[PDB]
Amino acid sequence: THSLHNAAPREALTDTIMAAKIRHNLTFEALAQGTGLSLAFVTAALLGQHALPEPAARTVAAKLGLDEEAVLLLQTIPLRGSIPGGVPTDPTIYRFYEMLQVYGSTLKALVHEQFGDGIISAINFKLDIKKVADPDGGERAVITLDGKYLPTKPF
Amino acid sequence: THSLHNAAPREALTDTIMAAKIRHNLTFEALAQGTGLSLAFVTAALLGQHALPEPAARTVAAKLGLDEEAVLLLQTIPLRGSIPGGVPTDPTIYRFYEMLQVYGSTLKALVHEQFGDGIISAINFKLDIKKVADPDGGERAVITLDGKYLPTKPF
Amino acid sequence: THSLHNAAPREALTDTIMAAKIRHNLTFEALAQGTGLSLAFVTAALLGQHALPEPAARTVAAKLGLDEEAVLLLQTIPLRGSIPGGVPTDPTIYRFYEMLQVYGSTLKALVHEQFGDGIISAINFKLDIKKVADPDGGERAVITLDGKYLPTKPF
Amino acid sequence: THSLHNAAPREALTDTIMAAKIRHNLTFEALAQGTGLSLAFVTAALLGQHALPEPAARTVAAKLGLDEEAVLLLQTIPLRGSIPGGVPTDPTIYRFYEMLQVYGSTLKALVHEQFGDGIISAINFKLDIKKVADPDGGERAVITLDGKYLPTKPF
Amino acid sequence: THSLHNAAPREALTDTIMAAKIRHNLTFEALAQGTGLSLAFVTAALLGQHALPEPAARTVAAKLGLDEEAVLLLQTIPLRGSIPGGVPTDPTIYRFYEMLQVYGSTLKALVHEQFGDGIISAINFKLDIKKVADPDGGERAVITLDGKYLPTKPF
Amino acid sequence: THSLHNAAPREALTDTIMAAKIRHNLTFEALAQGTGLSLAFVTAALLGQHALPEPAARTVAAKLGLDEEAVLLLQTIPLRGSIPGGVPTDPTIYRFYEMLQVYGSTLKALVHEQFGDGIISAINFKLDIKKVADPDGGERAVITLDGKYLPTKPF
Amino acid sequence: THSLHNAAPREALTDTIMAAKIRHNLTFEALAQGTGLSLAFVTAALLGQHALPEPAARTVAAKLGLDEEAVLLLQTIPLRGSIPGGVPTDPTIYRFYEMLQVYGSTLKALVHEQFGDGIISAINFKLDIKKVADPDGGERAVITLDGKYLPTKPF
Amino acid sequence: THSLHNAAPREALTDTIMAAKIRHNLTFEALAQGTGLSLAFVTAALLGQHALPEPAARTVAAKLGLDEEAVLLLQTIPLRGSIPGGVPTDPTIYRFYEMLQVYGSTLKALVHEQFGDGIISAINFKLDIKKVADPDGGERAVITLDGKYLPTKPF
Amino acid sequence: THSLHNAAPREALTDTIMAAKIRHNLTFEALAQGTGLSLAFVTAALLGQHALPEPAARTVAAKLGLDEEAVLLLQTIPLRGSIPGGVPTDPTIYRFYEMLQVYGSTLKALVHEQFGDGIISAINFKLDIKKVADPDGGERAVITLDGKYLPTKPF
Amino acid sequence: THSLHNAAPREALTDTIMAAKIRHNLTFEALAQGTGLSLAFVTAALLGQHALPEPAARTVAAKLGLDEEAVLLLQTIPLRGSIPGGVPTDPTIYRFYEMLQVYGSTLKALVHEQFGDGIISAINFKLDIKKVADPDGGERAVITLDGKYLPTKPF
Ligand SMILES: [Cl-]
Ligand SMILES: [Cl-]
Ligand SMILES: [Cl-]
Ligand SMILES: [Cl-]
Ligand SMILES: [Cl-]
Ligand SMILES: [Cl-]
Ligand SMILES: [Cl-]
Ligand SMILES: [Cl-]
Ligand SMILES: [Cl-]
Ligand SMILES: [Cl-]
Repeated sequence: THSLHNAAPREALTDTIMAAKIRHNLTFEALAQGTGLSLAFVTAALLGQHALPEPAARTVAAKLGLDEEAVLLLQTIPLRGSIPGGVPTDPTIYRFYEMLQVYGSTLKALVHEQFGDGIISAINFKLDIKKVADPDGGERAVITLDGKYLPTKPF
Repeated sequence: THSLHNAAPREALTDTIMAAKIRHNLTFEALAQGTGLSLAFVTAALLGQHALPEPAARTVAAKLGLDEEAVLLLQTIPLRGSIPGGVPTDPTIYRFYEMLQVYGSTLKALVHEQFGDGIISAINFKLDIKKVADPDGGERAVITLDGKYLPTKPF
Repeated sequence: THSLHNAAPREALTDTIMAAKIRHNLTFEALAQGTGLSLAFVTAALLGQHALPEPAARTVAAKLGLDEEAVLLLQTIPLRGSIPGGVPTDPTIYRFYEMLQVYGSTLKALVHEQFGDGIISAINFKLDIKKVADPDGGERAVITLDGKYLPTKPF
Repeated sequence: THSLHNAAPREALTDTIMAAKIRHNLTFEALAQGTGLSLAFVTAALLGQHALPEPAARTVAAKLGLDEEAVLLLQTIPLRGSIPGGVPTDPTIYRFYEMLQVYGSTLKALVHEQFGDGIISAINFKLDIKKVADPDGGERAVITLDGKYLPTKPF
Repeated sequence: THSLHNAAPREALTDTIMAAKIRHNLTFEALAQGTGLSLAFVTAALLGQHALPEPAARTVAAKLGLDEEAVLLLQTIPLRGSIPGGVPTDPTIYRFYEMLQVYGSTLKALVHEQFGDGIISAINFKLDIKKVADPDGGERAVITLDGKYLPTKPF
Repeated sequence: THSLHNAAPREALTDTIMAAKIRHNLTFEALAQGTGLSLAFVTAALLGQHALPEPAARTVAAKLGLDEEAVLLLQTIPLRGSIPGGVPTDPTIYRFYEMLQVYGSTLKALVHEQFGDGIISAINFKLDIKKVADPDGGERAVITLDGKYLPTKPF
Repeated sequence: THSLHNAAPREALTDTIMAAKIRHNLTFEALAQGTGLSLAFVTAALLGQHALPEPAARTVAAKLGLDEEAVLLLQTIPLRGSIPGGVPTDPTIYRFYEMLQVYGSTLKALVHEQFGDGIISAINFKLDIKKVADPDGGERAVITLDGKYLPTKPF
Repeated sequence: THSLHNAAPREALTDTIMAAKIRHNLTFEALAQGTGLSLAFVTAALLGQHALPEPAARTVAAKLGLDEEAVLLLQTIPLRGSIPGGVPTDPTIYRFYEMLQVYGSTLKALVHEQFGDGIISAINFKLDIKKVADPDGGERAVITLDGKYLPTKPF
Repeated sequence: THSLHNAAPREALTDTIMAAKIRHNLTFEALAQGTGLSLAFVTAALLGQHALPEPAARTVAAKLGLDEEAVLLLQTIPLRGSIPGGVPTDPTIYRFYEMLQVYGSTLKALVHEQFGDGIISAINFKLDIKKVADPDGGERAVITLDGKYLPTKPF
Repeated sequence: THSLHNAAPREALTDTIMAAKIRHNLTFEALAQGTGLSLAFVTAALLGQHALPEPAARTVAAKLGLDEEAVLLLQTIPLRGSIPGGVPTDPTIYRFYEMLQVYGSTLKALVHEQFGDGIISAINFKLDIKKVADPDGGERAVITLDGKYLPTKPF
């Protein structure tokens, strides 16, 4: 399928997609329903980080009232990267960067202990966010990272 | 409780802990047994990212045959940061950084939609790594991030 | 609530809000009057770092004569970050950066001493600037940082 | 008075001071008693960010059992800078950096409105940390920045 | 007085001021003449680094034929910073950066010796450049930095 | 003359010179006295930024009691650079960096207006710091930069 | 198997391995012989980028005459990353960086055209360098990258 | 032949080439047919990294229906560099960067042993991507780097 | 003469000059004839790095058919810097950067040995590139750097 | 021939060779005499940037009275890079960095005009420095860069 070499074309669509989302007062849950795909995937595709299959591109473009160029651009493989500069300053995103700072060594250590030499894939990967109640009062986020284990074996 | 201003004292302890861990053929699962704490927490403390309560610090130092200077240093608040330079190069750790790069915009968007203005905490936070079988043959990692939702409320 | 993925929409609004503020010869204290919120909060929201509740958004848009697009953008959750590049060059802002450079270690030491292992929140946080007279002649600024203590508790 | 051109001599002194503090189980509040100086100043001086007058240098060296070369090194004007790289990774220190990221524009705007063109000094400056109770249960930190206003006037 | 939150408005004004300056074949000496202010101040203000009082702002705007948004923009407190990126590449500007690279240690050492612990202010500051003859034939620049000494006193 | 290829040899010499300076309780004015050279030059040479002529090198080395290596190292051409990282964090040095940030564009403009296309030299350069009294009470520093104008002429 | 959290221990082993290799006048061809593994793998392991299985670890340590702390370190999973700073300066290594700079966009474009959305793995990956004769007189290197195609499929 | 000083003119041409490529649903293999050049070269030229000879430039411009300015721009030598910032974030491109990070030291060591002191050229260089089947199911990419060995010989 | 504070005005002129150069099939050798200046100087001036004498500015703009706003801009002293970011990615430019990396220490050593303490000027400087035949077949570039020696003499 | 993976071994050798050169009061001209190689090559090799053939290594080790470890280390292929950080701060080296900043674009333009698409090699490269008198008094350096033209030819 067709791929994009830079991020500028998908950044403009995301600014157009978000404009329609705010003006029509739509949610990402509403946009992803009837597409057959997960919430995290469809939202990422709208933010220019994934390619939508052709039916989902038409389903989302109908809800937002998007052009036919918008349906074509939503199906293209993007140049991924959502944090300009690599390190964010926005507090909501930074907390996930901070988690990586404290538990980065720990994740590597436990992956090599429980799985072995290799990586936990970010491509053969599924992401899910779930809202749960805190037994001590309040709400909690339970973000799940599901990656296939790729071993590094000697050659 | 006592805090450390630099990371050098805990880096020396971590290099001593790792040397003992290899010579005694110990696992992080074996070091965490009988401490009452989760694997991710105890491992992070050994890697210089957390302070262990005095009972847990004494259990791991006994298994590793460490001095009493090791149990006291294990109980001090460290200067956190496990990734030198913020951005990793090691493939095992980098994959988690890549997850942040693609789904950073997606995580913020869905947190503000499902929770509202605020953050998902990295302090009121739990980490878990679980090994599961992949239906297509092979293994998968199910990393769970459980953080408290802290709202941004007007003042 | 609706969230913004980039800063460009709120940076344009800030230029429009500030242009109206100068043209109406208004102060941030006058714009903050009758909103129920603190001066530091409303000013930050006008500069694109916070979301205003709708009654406060309508009071400021009425004083400045802004359209209904402006009240909607003022209520959206922004992508926070007011210093482009993280490190300021403007002397007024840098002095606050310099305070962090000298007393950064000192703040951590005393936070861990008086409170314990954890953080002083920047989300459960209040800011106040007060003008007081200097006894050697002149005036002084008394900026107050009021943050909730979040402990790091083992898991 | 004598100044140091690099930070290495004072970093070694701080590492010995912290070692003595941990082994004898002393407090920064205990170390600052009988010096006549504030907690924030003496703590910064022990962390290599300020020069102590000789009575304070001798009082702290007696409590920690330091040699005469430590009393002399505590009195020299240091090369200030406590956060290596300018941007911290430790969560406790970062929260103060995050405050600067959100309210940096706000602090400058309100300084120019309440005071005028100029700066709030970091040299004619006092710092204070106070522990207070949160009405929702728990504790809060009340950090105070007290700086002299220096105006920028035409010449 | 009114302050600006970003540098973009003053960068555009500087581009118009410089364009008008070339077309009218005027000097910074001619533009600053009859304003009562020093050459370094008015030139810095025209380059977006200072606020002009309205009598000075109108005399310079009349000479260049600037619009009425420019006279108001010339009177606002800007977001200071004239070297994009902090370190210049242009040889004329770099030479002053290089002077700092070699004599930075010397300036700190001699200020603490001749004045004491503290700084030489950059806000309570006057700048002047004077052309003088070189005894071996040719010209020399005599740049004068006149800053108030602010001491660092214990608190 | 003999040159040094790295900065490590002169960085070690500077630390010994500064330690010796404190133990003899000498000032940079006392060390430069009877050398025939200016205070700023001799101070810079001791701080590893300049080469001393042998008569001056012996006069200063006798006062500090330096080895015979220091006498040769003081006469060798060093690898210049006194601010590690290019941008200082120490407040005393930064104020001079801030002067460069505000008046960098202004200095280039006035150099090209009063002198023409070219630079103000940092090699054919003289530096002097003088203490003067402030009519508003207090003291002031009058730092003078005297550089020869090198024109850029077509080739 | 045991993994390392930092690179410092393997860099010391690598310099000792290289010291022994030069001192004993050994080749990388000889060190990889009798291990059953490819030249590219064993050489990478000696440079701290891979873990050797114990039979290979003893054959290489016997040829260099290394202790038992070396065979244990040679079998540990390292913290990978051979170019300090990410970008090399040595011309031999840089030429490979330049290949990435020119053909980076082309590799992404052709991978998405010939394979589809996804990546070419660097973990399920083999490297080979082969010397072949250049028909224009001279020699050529034929470096082969053999990576598994991992698709990004919707979830 | 004509050279370009910046990448913007070729970046716009690449944006037009890609837009036309999507609308006619053409492949890079289809664009390269009948030009006599390799797939990797022609794709690189369209992505702004190479100059096309006039016959190839016209065959590709006819297929996309481009004007004569596009055929002239396709023949100019560009300012090479396809990864903005040197280090990519897109997963597909980063995998090749990671290959460089792990085997960079290995490539240099083995190049000096098998070839000698010198480089493997990135200019006298050919690139090829080949799709082959993975015996354990799936597909694999076989990217081949063919560079001339240039020795560094004394002068 | 008139100076520019930013590079943006001259970057647009360079883009127009290059477009006219390509459209008229002109060379830098043809543009530099009849100005009396060297090829390297005029070419640099067209690329925004030098100010052209007023007669030369008219001839080059006449040859390219540019308006007079361009020759007026061609006579302005620019903000120099032709490599955005300091380090190039284009291979042709990088090779000259690589020369600096290998022989930078060597140039300083030999300059201080043959000339003495000081610099080789980049302002009192001439550049020439000459095409010569390689005795072993092929062509060679002989770039000549002619800089005045400026001594560092004590003051 | 043996290659080095890091620069530390050659940095130590360079410090001993330079010490011996001063202690024997020798010049780089004297050390290069009787080696058959050019001044720039032998000087670069002593500064850790080139490998000397063993006859040249033995004449230089004999003149400086070095052990056998020096003769072996001078013949090893180093990890090249003489400017730590890529960008120098020492004025003598920076002037050559500044030359590249101004004339970088000009060199690429004239190389593509006089030679064509390709590079001027830094491996098939000669460096020479010659001292000439300035006609109006003073001395000049005439640095000559002699690089082979390597064309980029389509494949
Ligand atoms: Cl992956
Ligand atoms: Cl948090
Ligand atoms: Cl927080
Ligand atoms: Cl201040
Ligand atoms: Cl100041
Ligand atoms: Cl100079
Ligand atoms: Cl992979
Ligand atoms: Cl090459
Ligand atoms: Cl110069
Ligand atoms: Cl080359």
